[PDB]
Amino acid sequence: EAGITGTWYNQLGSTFIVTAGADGALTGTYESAVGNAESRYVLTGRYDSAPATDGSGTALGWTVAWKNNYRNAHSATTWSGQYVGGAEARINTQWLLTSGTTEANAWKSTLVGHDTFTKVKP
Amino acid sequence: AGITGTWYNQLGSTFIVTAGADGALTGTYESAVGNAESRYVLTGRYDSAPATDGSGTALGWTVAWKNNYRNAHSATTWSGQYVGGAEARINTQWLLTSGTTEANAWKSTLVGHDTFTKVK
Amino acid sequence: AEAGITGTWYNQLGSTFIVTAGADGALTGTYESAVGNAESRYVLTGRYDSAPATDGSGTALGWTVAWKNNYRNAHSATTWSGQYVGGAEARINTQWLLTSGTTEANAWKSTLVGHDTFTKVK
Amino acid sequence: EAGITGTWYNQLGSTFIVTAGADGALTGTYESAVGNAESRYVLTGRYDSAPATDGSGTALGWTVAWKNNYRNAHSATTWSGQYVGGAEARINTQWLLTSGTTEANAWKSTLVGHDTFTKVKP
Ligand SMILES: O=C(O)CCCC[C@H]1[C@H]2NC(=O)N[C@H]2C[S@@]1=O
Ligand SMILES: O=C(O)CCCC[C@H]1[C@H]2NC(=O)N[C@H]2C[S@@]1=O
Ligand SMILES: O=C(O)CCCC[C@@H]1SC[C@@H]2NC(=O)N[C@@H]21
Ligand SMILES: O=C(O)CCCC[C@@H]1SC[C@@H]2NC(=O)N[C@@H]21
Repeated sequence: EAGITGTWYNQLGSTFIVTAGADGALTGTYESAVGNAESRYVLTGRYDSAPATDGSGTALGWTVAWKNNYRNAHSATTWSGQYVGGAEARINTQWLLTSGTTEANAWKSTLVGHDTFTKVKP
Repeated sequence: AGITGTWYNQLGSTFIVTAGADGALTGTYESAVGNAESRYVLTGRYDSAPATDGSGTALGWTVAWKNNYRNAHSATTWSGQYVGGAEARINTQWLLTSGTTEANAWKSTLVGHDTFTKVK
Repeated sequence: AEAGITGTWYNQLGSTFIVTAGADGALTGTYESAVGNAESRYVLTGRYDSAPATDGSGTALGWTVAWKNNYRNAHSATTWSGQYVGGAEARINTQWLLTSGTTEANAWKSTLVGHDTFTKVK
Repeated sequence: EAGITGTWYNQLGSTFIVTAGADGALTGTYESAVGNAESRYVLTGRYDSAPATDGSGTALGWTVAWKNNYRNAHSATTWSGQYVGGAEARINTQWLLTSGTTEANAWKSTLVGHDTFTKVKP
């Protein structure tokens, strides 16, 4: 909720800096430790601003297009996942990284993986 | 943009989007299926300087399935590419994550693929 | 059993899937890809629901190819997970995961994801 | 032939018992700790029987159809991933669980997740 805003780090050492707005907006920057990336990229996404009463995770997702002032990878990643708060707060995601490709190469356009974000660098 | 406009997928969902000069996607999504009614806000990003060698334009966007009427406690992200020209298409794969208790997290996420066209 | 599975199938990429469905759930056959790091036929094995529902629902199944044969070794494996539907427009509708062997540093980009639809003609 | 051969457990406590044959076969049983499943199910799959020698993992995949003598969930899972040997040996996977569905429900036929296996008995 409010618990989402701030800096998060994944298992690769990437840095996810986000603000969760009152009704569901996510805005911030992403800096990847790997791949065809340097410095920060804009991200935007959405989260459930009124998660379930049973303490289920807070669903959210966000997108990075891998273009910034320094570099353009011609690709975009979406992370889809859920935030869980508490002493071991986490954002558990799966992601789809699509590169722009010709139609013939479209079958190999999309990588899939999973990132776990924590409040401390692993 | 190119990307800007009203799109429909194979399910009959409606994707109304505007592509900004800064790489932003903004608009609304209305799903023909699932735990959804009416329009939901979406935001996303696209490559605003794509390759000129015939490649598609990479993009993605998110919907959290809460609006003024309903809350599914879930979010879909679509990742894909825009292919322009006479019969422009957006081809995607998506991940739908539901918020879940710890016991149910293994089954939190559905995966699929949606193809969008501007044909009503 | 689901006798409708056994035979030759073709996907939208021009690949050929030749399979035998055993009475109690075995899939065995060969796969020839029209794309990627692949030449000639590769062994496949998998499983299917040999007593599917009779309400018109599909028959769940999946199979694996490791991309090594007598000609070539791509150091990768693909699994297709999907469902068979019979009738006049019989199809096997799948999603797949193609994992390459990688070093630990490159494991984040080990897996491609996509979808293939197999039909009895094309 | 085999590092891969053995009894493995994932983060859910599920048990994967596998034999890796000299030419690329995987056979064994799977018991899920979760879902519409009880006791053991047959699996088959394939792995790269001549992996790279540069420190890369060994690609593999396998399928379970969730029908056995006790229960039938009309579903199948495939795991695609790689085996990383040494200490601590691990098989890192992503999986697709497809249920047989009507055409109207096919959009929600397939779950996706990731399982990591080790030889450590919970
Ligand atoms: O190589 C590219 O096309 C851009 C960089 C992609 C970095 C990926 C990698 N970094 C990260 O923090 N999680 C994974 C998923 S993100 O697509
Ligand atoms: O490049 C490789 O590593 C081996 C060949 C992969 C071919 C892929 C491609 N061919 C096909 O019929 N469907 C898709 C998914 S399979 O992983
Ligand atoms: O059921 C839910 O949790 C919310 C609605 C989900 C609808 C999904 S999003 C992916 C797919 N494409 C669509 O247009 N609708 C379904
Ligand atoms: O519920 C079903 O349809 C059958 C059981 C599915 C269990 C899944 S397979 C992927 C994940 N890993 C496991 O060890 N169990 C769950």
